[PDB]
Amino acid sequence: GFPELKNDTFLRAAWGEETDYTPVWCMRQAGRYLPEFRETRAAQDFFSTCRSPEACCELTLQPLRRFPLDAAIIFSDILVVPQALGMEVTMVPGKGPSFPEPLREEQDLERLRDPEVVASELGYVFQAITLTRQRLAGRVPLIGFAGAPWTLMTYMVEGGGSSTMAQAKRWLYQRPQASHQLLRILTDALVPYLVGQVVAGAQALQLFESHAGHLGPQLFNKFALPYIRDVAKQVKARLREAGLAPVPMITFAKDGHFALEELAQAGYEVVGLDWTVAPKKARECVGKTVTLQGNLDPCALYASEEEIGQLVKQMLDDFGPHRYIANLGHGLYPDMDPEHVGAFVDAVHKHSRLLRQ
Amino acid sequence: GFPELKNDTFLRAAWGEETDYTPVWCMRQAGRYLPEFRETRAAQDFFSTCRSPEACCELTLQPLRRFPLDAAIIFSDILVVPQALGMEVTMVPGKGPSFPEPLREEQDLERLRDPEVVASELGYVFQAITLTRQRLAGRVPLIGFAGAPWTLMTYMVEGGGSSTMAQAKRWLYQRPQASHQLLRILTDALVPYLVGQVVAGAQALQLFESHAGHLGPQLFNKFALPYIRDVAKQVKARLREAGLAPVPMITFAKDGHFALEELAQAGYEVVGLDWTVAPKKARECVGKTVTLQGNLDPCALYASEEEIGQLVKQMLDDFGPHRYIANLGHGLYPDMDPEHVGAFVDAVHKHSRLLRQ
Repeated sequence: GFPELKNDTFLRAAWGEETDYTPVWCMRQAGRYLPEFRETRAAQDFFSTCRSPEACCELTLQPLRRFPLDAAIIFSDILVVPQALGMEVTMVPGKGPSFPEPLREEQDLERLRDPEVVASELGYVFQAITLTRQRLAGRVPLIGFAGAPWTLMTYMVEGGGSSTMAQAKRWLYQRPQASHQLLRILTDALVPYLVGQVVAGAQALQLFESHAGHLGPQLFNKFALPYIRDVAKQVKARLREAGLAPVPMITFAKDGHFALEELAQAGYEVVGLDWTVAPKKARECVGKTVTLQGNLDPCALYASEEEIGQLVKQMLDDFGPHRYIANLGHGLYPDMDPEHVGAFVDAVHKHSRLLRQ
Repeated sequence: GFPELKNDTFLRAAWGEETDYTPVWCMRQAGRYLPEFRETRAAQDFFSTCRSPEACCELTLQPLRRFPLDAAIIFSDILVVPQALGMEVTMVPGKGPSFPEPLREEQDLERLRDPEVVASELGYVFQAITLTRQRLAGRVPLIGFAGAPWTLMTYMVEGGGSSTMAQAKRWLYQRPQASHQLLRILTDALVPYLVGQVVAGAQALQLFESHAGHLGPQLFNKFALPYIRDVAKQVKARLREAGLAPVPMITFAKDGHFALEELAQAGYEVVGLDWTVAPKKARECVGKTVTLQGNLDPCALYASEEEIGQLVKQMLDDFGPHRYIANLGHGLYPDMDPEHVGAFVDAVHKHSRLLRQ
């Protein structure tokens, strides 16, 4: 019972269909690079201006007021899942995302909630999704999301960011059983969470495996890939059994060049790419079935609007007009110019039409 | 006038020749994972126990006393070059490597020394190399090293580590001219420094492009690759003109999967690989001319000695007995077990012989 979708270009491209132009959106489009974002977020702490449906809806809508983006992504945080699982977060302005008491011993898994009860703990996200879907009034599709099991595990074990994931990877090598146990707990929580996002109104889903690069092919296929496959399989099944139509699912593995081939067979309609993988080579790895997403170096936006136009033109030529959704290789950075983001969006639309006409 | 080399396996493998077994060494073999390393380094600050020839020689020799490594690498720091260029470092125990006053404006380049005078500022490194070469008494070859121009630039602009290199990459996009100027200054300083290391006794050289991954193919070919090529070209030329025999040169580009093909044509005998690139695929990218180096996930050493043996066996099978030097995909970590490092070394020797016999 939601408004009928007016612009569905992003969805058609996601399913592999031909479109009049290439649809585009930006990871972190609702982010600190927007002055209005900082003001709204300054209402209260992170997990308060995030637990408010109206606040998330407003943040989600802000970028769409500045740029004709072909999709909106619900504003939230990947860390909401580990939190709903029972872990305490202490979001500070300096460090940012942080778990003061990380998982380090196998025994630490005992403090986690049964993954079956996580969806009920994340009701505020569902409310924000329904509210945003209503307010968007069918302008463009609404993307729902969550972090992949491995990536969520790294935050839970490391306690935050890391340039090596040494503690998390030590778990994989020294505690393989406990690692699989944690990864399964995360999977069993993500499935009902993602299904709930669609029930609440999400029209597409993206699984963020932001810390894929720290693993090599072998560890990835052993600890990340199985669960990435399981998420898509179980979400699709539960949606069908509930009488709902499955939505297109995207798998983004940052620094996951080595896993592109497996990811194209993981049960996702779209495979997101970071900027280090050449578009043509990515096309080779994935095949001709799946849709590819993104890829411009987010830092490319520091260049002039004219230079951004040329970089976008070159990117579109490599990807080709078929099975492609434009985006950056990673999320927008806090110090980027909103005007340069607009130039990126406008360039994709302009050149994608010229590439067709 | 140095001792004649007894075990030259690493050098023969470096030039592409067949060997009785696969030679092996570890990046950071002289590192905090060794108790004896912490004690020696605790003599004074970083740039004091580093400016002492006897101290560096001792640190270089420590790992060789524990393991039958096929090469030794002089103990030093990649940051010695920017320092010799005129930048002040404030090495603290918490943060580690740091420039309190980083380069941020083009005008900041004016405080740097003429690259022609850098080698004279790095005499202590040359003294340590000669001393180590003498004390090694020809047991195994001595590797000299330096950081690549782009990687050195990131430290100079960022002021230290970074997960995005946003400031350094902003220089590439907004200040392309100043970026090329800085990269050229770094190249003109590295050449005489590396040549001096060989004159002092280095038998091989490795250029560390540790921050290659932050750049995509386009930026890499524009700002990193040209200078990487220039270093090898000019070092070889200066060595020949001085009557010395050029030494085998290694190019290590961490997270540089996208540049393996160009790197194999950059004028280096060896191309070092991080653990995310599958050996067979790396072989495809580089060709059949160059020698490949390393690759085991340093974190693999957290696994049991028996498991490490199996992981090593699998790695050697993928690489094959020809044109290969075993090593890790990156430097050893501070919390790793010296006994596990020994197991890595022993496994390479054992399995490489079985792979031949």
